[PDB]
Amino acid sequence: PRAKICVFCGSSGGASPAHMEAARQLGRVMAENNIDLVYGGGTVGLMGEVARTVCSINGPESVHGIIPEALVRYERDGTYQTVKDNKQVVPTETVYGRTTVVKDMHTRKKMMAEEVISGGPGSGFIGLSGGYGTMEEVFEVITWNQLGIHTKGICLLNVEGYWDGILQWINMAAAQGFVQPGNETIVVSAGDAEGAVRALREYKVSEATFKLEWGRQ
Amino acid sequence: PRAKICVFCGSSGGASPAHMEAARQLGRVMAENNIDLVYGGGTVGLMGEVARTVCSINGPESVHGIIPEALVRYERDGTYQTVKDNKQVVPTETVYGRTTVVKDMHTRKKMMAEEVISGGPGSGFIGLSGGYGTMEEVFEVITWNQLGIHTKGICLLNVEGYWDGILQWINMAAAQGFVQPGNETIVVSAGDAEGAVRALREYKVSEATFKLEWGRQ
Ligand SMILES: O=P(O)(O)OC[C@H]1O[C@@H](O)[C@H](O)[C@@H]1O
Ligand SMILES: O=P(O)(O)OC[C@H]1O[C@@H](O)[C@H](O)[C@@H]1O
Repeated sequence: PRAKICVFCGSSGGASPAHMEAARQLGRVMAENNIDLVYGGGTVGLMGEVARTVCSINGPESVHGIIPEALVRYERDGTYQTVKDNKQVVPTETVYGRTTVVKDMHTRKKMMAEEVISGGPGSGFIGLSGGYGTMEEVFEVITWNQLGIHTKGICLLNVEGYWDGILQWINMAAAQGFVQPGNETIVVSAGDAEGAVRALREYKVSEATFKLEWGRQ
Repeated sequence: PRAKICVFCGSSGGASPAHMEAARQLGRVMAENNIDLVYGGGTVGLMGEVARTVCSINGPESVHGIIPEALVRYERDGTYQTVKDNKQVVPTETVYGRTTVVKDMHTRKKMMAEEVISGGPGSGFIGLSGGYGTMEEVFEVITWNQLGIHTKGICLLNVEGYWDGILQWINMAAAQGFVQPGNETIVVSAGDAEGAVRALREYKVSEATFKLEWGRQ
């Protein structure tokens, strides 16, 4: 079973080019380690960038985008050149990998989650630069890890201190005890693609609990 | 139709007592303005505190907690003294208001959301101090406002700069353009209960879009 990484990132490119560049780099690194890509479909923004790179290196089979019905096209144009049997028009499979269309956002998130959880070793979630959506997804899979629904790691790829505020809040929450001891390590951060992939590889859920309650066992 | 406020906050009390005190104050303020409370049920932490206060001032009818089946008790003890017809044991209704038990977390969030959306004027969501759950909920209803699923405001109640990191990240995201112009005002913040309630009252979704595209219309 190959390793799969779900990369939550923005639908927009971002002001500083370092975000797009980070998308490209993460793409290359994931592609070299034979890591298959799970992302929320589309051809725009950091998502489309990572998809484009990973697919460009390891072919369509290495990328699986999952798009809600509402974001589906019904005409062929530009980056959307591959048609489904139900006449749905979807991102060009040879450039952005395979694309599965689902009815709802809920089943979408659930499906990406599933595809990551069932993935091989080193599987996990990476949070690249994005807005409210990517954040919501990140904290969602965080909550799911917290509920013992999965055992995969979650790593924020910090481009020029973009996630600094969030790490800061995590610190504040662990300090005030709202994030219980042992849960602070659910999320890690990295400054580069290799760091993020390594983070997902070396992650073990029971690590923090081991540290906190082994001298206590 | 009365005004309903959903207050997302931690299941733990927090280190600094200012959090608990803030729960109490928000409770009092909401109760005085005849604002009915929607919260995720339970008797523990800031949630239980706000519930306890609001209910103590305006009776059980003013508080509606919504609890997943998994957090339900089946024996009577302490703060859980009221039994349902299906023998489920639930928070004492006279102290923590009414409690509706639902099967799943999804339908739970959906239901709280529904109860807020259908509420009167001044209805909205308040994010008091909490961990990964409250954050996930906040960014969730943010995403929903962003998707035009509701028109209610979202306000973070900032106790001693607890939400500072998050506001900071929002600033960074709006700066890098990941939070599109006009969406930065989806979430506001306040230093006190009155400020939060006033924020929810005076909120209008179309405010920012009005500002950005009226000289452009
Ligand atoms: O930049 P944001 O809005 O945070 O994320 C954009 C994408 O992130 C996905 O989850 C959404 O369903 C949307 O397609
Ligand atoms: O302190 P956190 O974990 O963020 O929030 C605790 C509560 O927040 C609710 O949404 C949960 O379902 C949980 O009952």
